[PDB]
Amino acid sequence: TPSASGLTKVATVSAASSLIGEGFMAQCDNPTIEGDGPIGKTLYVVGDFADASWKQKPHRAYRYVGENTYQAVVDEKAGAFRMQYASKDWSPQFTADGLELTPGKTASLKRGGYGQDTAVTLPEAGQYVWSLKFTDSGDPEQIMVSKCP
Repeated sequence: TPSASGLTKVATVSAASSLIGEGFMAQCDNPTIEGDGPIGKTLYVVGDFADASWKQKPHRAYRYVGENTYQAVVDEKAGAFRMQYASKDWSPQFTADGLELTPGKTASLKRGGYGQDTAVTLPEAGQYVWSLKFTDSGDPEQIMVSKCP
């Protein structure tokens, strides 16, 4: 349990008069501070099924989660869609061999830019957030993704 000792007002950096605020946290987006994530590393995801747009915005091409975790918001079509993750300099990629990811399911983090595509059954179009934690020594690796309406 988080409990509540004596915290109510949030500390503001430098200065920012905030009289009104929107429930941004309700969009399923946790605070991503500078942590121990993969620095100097960019991730590229390409979807192919109904659209095949292969779009990857730079502003969200690589988000650092302050907790040895990686996050990247992606927008794809609805109803059976396959996607793959890979870098430009043949760096650590993602390959879901016979994984078949589902809304709110964890995916196996493998390697190789020529494996099996991950198909997700989502009858609703939109962008989902991929949250995954990576090991420090380079042994264990798990991925998790869910859809937020």
